[PDB]
Amino acid sequence: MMTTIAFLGLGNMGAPMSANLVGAGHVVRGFDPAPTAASGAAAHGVAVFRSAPEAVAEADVVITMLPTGEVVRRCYTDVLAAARPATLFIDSSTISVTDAREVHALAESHGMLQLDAPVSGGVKGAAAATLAFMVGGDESTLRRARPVLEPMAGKIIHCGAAGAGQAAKVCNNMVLAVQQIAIAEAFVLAEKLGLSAQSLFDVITGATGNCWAVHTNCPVPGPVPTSPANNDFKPGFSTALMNKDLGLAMDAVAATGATAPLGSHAADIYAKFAADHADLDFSAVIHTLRA
Amino acid sequence: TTIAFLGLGNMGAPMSANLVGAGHVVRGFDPAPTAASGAAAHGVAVFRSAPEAVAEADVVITMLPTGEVVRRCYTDVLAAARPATLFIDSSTISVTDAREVHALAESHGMLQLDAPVSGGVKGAAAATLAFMVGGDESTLRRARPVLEPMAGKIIHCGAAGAGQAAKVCNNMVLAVQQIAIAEAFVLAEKLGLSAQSLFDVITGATGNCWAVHTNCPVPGPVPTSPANNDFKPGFSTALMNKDLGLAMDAVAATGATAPLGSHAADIYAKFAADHADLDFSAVIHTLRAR
Ligand SMILES: NC(=O)c1ccc[n+]([C@@H]2O[C@H](COP(=O)([O-])OP(=O)(O)OC[C@H]3O[C@@H](n4cnc5c(N)ncnc54)[C@H](O)[C@@H]3O)[C@@H](O)[C@H]2O)c1
Ligand SMILES: NC(=O)c1ccc[n+]([C@@H]2O[C@H](COP(=O)([O-])OP(=O)(O)OC[C@H]3O[C@@H](n4cnc5c(N)ncnc54)[C@H](O)[C@@H]3O)[C@@H](O)[C@H]2O)c1
Ligand SMILES: C[C@@H](CCC(=O)O)C(=O)O
Repeated sequence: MMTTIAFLGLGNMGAPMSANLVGAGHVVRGFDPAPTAASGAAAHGVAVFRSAPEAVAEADVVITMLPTGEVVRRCYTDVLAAARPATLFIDSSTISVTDAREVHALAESHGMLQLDAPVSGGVKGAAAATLAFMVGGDESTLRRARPVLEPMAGKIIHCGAAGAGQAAKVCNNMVLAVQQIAIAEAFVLAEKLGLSAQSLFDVITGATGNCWAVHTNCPVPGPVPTSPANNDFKPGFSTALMNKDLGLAMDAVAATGATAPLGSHAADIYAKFAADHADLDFSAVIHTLRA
Repeated sequence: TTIAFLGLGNMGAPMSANLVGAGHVVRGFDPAPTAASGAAAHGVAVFRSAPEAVAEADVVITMLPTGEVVRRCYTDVLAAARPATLFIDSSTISVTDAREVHALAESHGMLQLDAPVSGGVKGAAAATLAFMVGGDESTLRRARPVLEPMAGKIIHCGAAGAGQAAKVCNNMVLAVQQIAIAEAFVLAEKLGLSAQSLFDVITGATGNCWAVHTNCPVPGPVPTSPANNDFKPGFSTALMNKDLGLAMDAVAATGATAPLGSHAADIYAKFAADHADLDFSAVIHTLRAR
């Protein structure tokens, strides 16, 4: 065994992430207050503990993979004094840039190294060890973190100072939401103009409007058989998750005083769509555009 | 092949020169003397009226500003044309006007394509224009030898109107992507994320598109992008505003819902009132107006 890693949050992402660490030869000290999550992690080789302070107590690294910034803040407030001095904390939760910098500052005030390393790839990315880690913090701290991150990761990219990981991801996902609606709008307009879906696909994908939202995640069935449109809009990337990321994008915009017209319009659209269609893929927003 | 070329402006001139360069007999007409003179300089036999230029032609190409002008041109010249003369409209006009002129042309025993272009004056001179073609496939096959000399890319979009539909749908997406990318870069700046960091991430992730990887609206990440060169077009706000207007005509006509597309249209219409002469990526610096 190489490093002793505490993992806090063994959910849909945390469990397959923790399993890959166990496979790579690490001792993984898990905690999750949902007992079903803890059991599933235990089955794949994680040492499950009674409380989060117990898990972090004998750990060289501490990964958190949690729902929100409020949960990360409270987790940190609980566990930081329990951890040994100069333990490496890695938050791979998707939280706000304001929260990330608060919890980063908190971790350093307790004498701990701290990175924000939010991920893209979903549960499939998590299990196959192909997640993109977008890291913020010190360059030396990331260098120390790499042997832990590499067995979970397809790509590791340093974004800047603390919170830059969260900033990088939330800017990209804001763009992605806008693209996904914009592509849906185009396909529906083509439909009404008598332009075939296959033809619009071939044009856009060979021209300047090409992007992942069309080439991989095509919102009409046919042109890309692997896309969610061909499987009843089963995620994939859920509307619930995109709505959450767009909430954090709107938080970032509100915090900075920025102006993002189309990003905010996309946030308003997905917020309404999430109310009734949270369980569908975010490409399904196309359904709002048909009378 | 003898070719009538009607509209010898910024696009029509270099296109016609390329056809002369490929061994075609190009007959021309433009109501601007400077346009006609400069066309005559590179081998086009200019004529005093459009019906005159059309008379001895196997093919008739229009590169004109609007649908009203293409419609009027067609009615001025269709009687002067021989039967089975191939008409190609490379003007960018609405899908409604495109299908109207197609029907009108084929009623006179002509073969007609809509075939608008992407690539600008740069692509027109270099002969790398992307023709997106609506019409019959056998009519496109006949058109290929004429199109090849002006084109780097030729794509059959469908029946009459599909060419105009395909272009306007893609450029609507482009306008939205260009603004979305510009929002991402100023949000990143205010969050203390460098331009180069944001560029590296987005270009290797789901958000990647031409609007960032080639037309990056901040200077540095892509040295050749207009942002590094006082926002010299490139692809102007004036022309993007022109293409979005046509998208809104299409949305109005079909009764389509296109909120982001329509929002991009409003932004660029307002932006074109101040900065029509700048590249459409310059929209980044008019965001604080909203
Ligand atoms: N699933 C995806 O598609 C996806 C993709 C990218 C990013 N993310 C992000 O990853 C994060 C987690 O995602 P998930 O799908 O695993 O969420 P999840 O709800 O499945 O898992 C979160 C887990 O954290 C546990 N938890 C709560 N408080 C805790 C504490 N104090 N200590 C230890 N554990 C605690 C919960 O019981 C739960 O099991 C989220 O922030 C999400 O935005 C998810
Ligand atoms: N310039 C570009 O970057 C570009 C790129 C792609 C497509 N387009 C499209 O191509 C079309 C024309 O582009 P342009 O840049 O050459 O415009 P332009 O204004 O430079 O040229 C149009 C020419 O047509 C002439 N004209 C007007 N009425 C006429 C008639 N009845 N018969 C013959 N000629 C007539 C005008 O005098 C003018 O010289 C437009 O619809 C535009 O949207 C332009
Ligand atoms: C558009 C056509 C011709 C290209 C060219 O002439 O360079 C082709 O690519 O097949």
